[PDB]
Amino acid sequence: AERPTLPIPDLLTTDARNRIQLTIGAGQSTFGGKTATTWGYNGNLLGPAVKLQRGKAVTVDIYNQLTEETTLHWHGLEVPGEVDGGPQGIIPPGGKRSVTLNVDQPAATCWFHPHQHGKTGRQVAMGLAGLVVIEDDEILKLMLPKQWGIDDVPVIVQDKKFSADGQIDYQLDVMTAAVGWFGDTLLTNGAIYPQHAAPRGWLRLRLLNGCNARSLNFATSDNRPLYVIASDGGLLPEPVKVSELPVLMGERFEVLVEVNDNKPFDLVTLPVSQMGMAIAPFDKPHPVMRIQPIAISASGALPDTLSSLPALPSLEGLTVRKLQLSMDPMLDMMGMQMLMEKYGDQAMAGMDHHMNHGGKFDFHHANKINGQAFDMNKPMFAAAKGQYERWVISGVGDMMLHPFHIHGTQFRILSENGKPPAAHRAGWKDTVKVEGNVSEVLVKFNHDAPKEHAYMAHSHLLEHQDTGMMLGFTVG
Ligand SMILES: [Cu+2]
Ligand SMILES: [Cu+2]
Ligand SMILES: [Cu+2]
Ligand SMILES: [O]
Ligand SMILES: [O]
Repeated sequence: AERPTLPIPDLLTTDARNRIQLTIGAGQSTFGGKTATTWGYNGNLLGPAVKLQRGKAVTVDIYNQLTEETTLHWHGLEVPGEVDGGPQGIIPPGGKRSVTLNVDQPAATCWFHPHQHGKTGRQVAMGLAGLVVIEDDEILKLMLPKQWGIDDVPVIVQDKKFSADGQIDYQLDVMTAAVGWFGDTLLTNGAIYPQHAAPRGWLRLRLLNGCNARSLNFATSDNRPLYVIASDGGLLPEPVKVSELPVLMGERFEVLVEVNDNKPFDLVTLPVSQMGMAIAPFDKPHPVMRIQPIAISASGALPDTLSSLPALPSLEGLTVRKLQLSMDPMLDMMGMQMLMEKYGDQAMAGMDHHMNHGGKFDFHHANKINGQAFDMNKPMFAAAKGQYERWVISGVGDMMLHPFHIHGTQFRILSENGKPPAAHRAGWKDTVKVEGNVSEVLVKFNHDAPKEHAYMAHSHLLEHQDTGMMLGFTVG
């Protein structure tokens, strides 16, 4: 059989009432010929791409048609806590919540997903994620590839695992609370190994790692380069040529890749050095999608300069906040031993060379920041508004991967896990790697967040977030 075409999320803009309608619901999808119950926004799986313009407000009406509570967070969008959709932003089953978003940041590819307390990993795994395309006046002047679904395409890459009956097999248990939920099946906008027909010239891919716990590393099957033009929070100052592109959970990058007649190639993900993630079929480069060249000229450009990136300021006198991540040693060892028992030595490939004792030992609050598992009732601190701060995030104490995300901001990385950031990671970011070492980021919050609707800061390894590796903080 030929490959299926890459599904393209609809690009949604406002109605005359200036509203966008999102319905959250359950439906059915098919994977490898077997039906599965899945959840989607405005459909059975995944979601549309909401298009937003800097300096314009839009109202979003969000209808929860699930039979359980959910929330909707705009990952990467800088909005007041009241509309951020963290775990306090409950939408009752059968209810509706509306938010007005006043977009106040540069062009970027952001995304949106649930943030239900303790259940974010399951609700993402069941299918909920969508995209956000922010435009501004500056980016349109660059004449980048811009035909949605033709030469400008979103690529949401996610793994799943399924039980023998075809259903999604999600469990938050000691092993996945330790290593994360991951699977053996890779989806690209919900489809298994699709093809995308692209015109000759430049193809723009808006890459999102939407996996719960798996890190990815994109490359091409014939080693043509990727030109990074944008990170989580928008354009880089100039393109950065790379041969491979590591992407942590929740991160976005936009790249341009050349398309030449008669020479199809795959986008692939290369094996990563993360516990559990190099079990077959991920022990080898894994195709993500086939790019099928079409002998029609693509009009987009790769300009020499993309945007202005301001200088880091002086760090002297800035507030320094320390965030110590931690895992329970006993439960980390128990979860890792179950992984090893299940899959054997392959569960550590690529890495560097039973009774009930009560609630004190419960893995649901095993992961912590500054000695506390997430307490929705107690923001850990009150950050300054409109002031730069230096947040220092330490993973010393364990060797698991912690992609650390801070709501409410796009920051600058000063140190990523003990090294200055790579050039394509030196612009606007909302995620920073922490693994065995220490990161430092320069953040500023332009909007208020009160105790009742606090901003979150957390690991975006969802099973760790859900089992306590998150804090709340207020601004203003
Ligand atoms: Cu976020
Ligand atoms: Cu997020
Ligand atoms: Cu979040
Ligand atoms: O997020
Ligand atoms: O998140």
